[PDB]
Amino acid sequence: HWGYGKHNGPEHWHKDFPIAKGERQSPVDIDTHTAKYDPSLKPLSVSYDQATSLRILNNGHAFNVEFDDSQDKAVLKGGPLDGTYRLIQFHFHWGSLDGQGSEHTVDKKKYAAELHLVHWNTKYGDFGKAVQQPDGLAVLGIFLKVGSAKPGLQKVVDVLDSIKTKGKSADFTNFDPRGLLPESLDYWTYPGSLTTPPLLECVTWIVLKEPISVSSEQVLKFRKLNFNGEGEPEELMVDNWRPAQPLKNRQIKASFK
Ligand SMILES: [Zn+2]
Repeated sequence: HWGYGKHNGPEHWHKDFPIAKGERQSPVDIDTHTAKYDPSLKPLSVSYDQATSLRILNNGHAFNVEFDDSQDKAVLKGGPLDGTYRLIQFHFHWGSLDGQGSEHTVDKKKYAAELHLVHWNTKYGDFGKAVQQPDGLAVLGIFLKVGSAKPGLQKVVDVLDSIKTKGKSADFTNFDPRGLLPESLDYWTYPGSLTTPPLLECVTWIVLKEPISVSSEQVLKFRKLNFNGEGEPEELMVDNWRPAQPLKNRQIKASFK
């Protein structure tokens, strides 16, 4: 019964998931004055031309746009990564107000929302085995600010009414996730965790420096989603973000000077 409410939010998660107080928890604050350029990094390779989206699902915590991950169709490689990571889903975290909603922060700045493109390392055969490994996942994180509309997000926004409540899903084929990326692929990277229970420490984070802009109308439609199931009291799906966690014995590396 974890969530983001008044009595089950992030500060309670440790009771059922003790790794919430672990050594490699996410998100973190990205201090641009201490992150160091790493010349050993590569450019990222984002290969989404063959991506096959399937479905969108309201899981009661966010919504996931799900992909066919049974072949190397949409993969992330390069950067800090060894091997090939397949896109399984993306989702967002967002606020009730434009001044909060992101999970990572940059010099303590909160963005309006954050996009997570979740990928798993093909050497481990399936997602569920990957999350048991320190290098099982690679999550591409992208900040959202409110400004101009993002055209490539509109198809997502216009299906949200069909998945208002927990447990609803809808067909979601032929969505191109390239329409969610900013121009630059400059990034910060560090080792961390899933940001929801079970909070497993299996993630290579790759957080893009350049945010994307979404419109106030787009964000407002996200804020009409519900945490609750149909026929239950309405609880708006807002403020579904975990705050920054202690960096501990980690370094954040930058791909750019
Ligand atoms: Zn996430």
